[PDB]
Amino acid sequence: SITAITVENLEYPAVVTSPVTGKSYFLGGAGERGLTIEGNFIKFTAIGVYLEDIAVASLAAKWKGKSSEELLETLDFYRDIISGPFEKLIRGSKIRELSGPEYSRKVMENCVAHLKSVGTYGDAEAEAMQKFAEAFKPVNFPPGASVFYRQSPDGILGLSFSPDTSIPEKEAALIENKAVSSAVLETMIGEHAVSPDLKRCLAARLPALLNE
Ligand SMILES: O=C1C[C@@H](c2ccccc2)Oc2cc(O)ccc21
Repeated sequence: SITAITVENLEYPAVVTSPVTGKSYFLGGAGERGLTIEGNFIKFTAIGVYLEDIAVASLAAKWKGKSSEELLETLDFYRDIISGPFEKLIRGSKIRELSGPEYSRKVMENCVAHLKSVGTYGDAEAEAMQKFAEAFKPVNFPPGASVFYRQSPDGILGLSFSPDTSIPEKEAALIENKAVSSAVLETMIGEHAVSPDLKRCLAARLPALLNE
């Protein structure tokens, strides 16, 4: 009984299948990001986090039979989602037009702070983050355009860009670095991600699947 979610007229299908991997994923949650200007929340993007179908069996061991309220306050639960042995697919769709460098600047900031935070920001991670930046330089995201982060459990982060919300056929780049590969999702649902919309969605939707 997995449903879809619409955010500012941007829809996130309940389930999806990738042309690049051939696996299928279910919508784990959705929400929105932006900037708070003069006390006002200014929306710029919508975010959807998908989990590989096999994430259920994996998470079932430790989190089956827990209330949504209980999962939401448990950090270890989100750590399993972030680093669990399955792919996570994040799709960010624009509400307001941002150039590749405009959008990527803040993402990279949050990722670098996290990486330095946990002591995993050496030359390799720096180089990987530069490659990350390099991939965004040639693109522009008008309203509706999307960015796809494919977090492979094998320590690789795949980057895709779409004129709209349909999954691209090929990936634009592969960031091969373990620490960086999970940094992006970390800044969305990790312990130091202020916005709880995504975290709450995960707590509210997962319990159902874990029980069957
Ligand atoms: O989904 C977004 C929006 C993006 C953003 C939005 C508006 C202006 C600059 C950057 O910031 C982010 C930073 C992150 O670590 C993760 C996700 C996002």
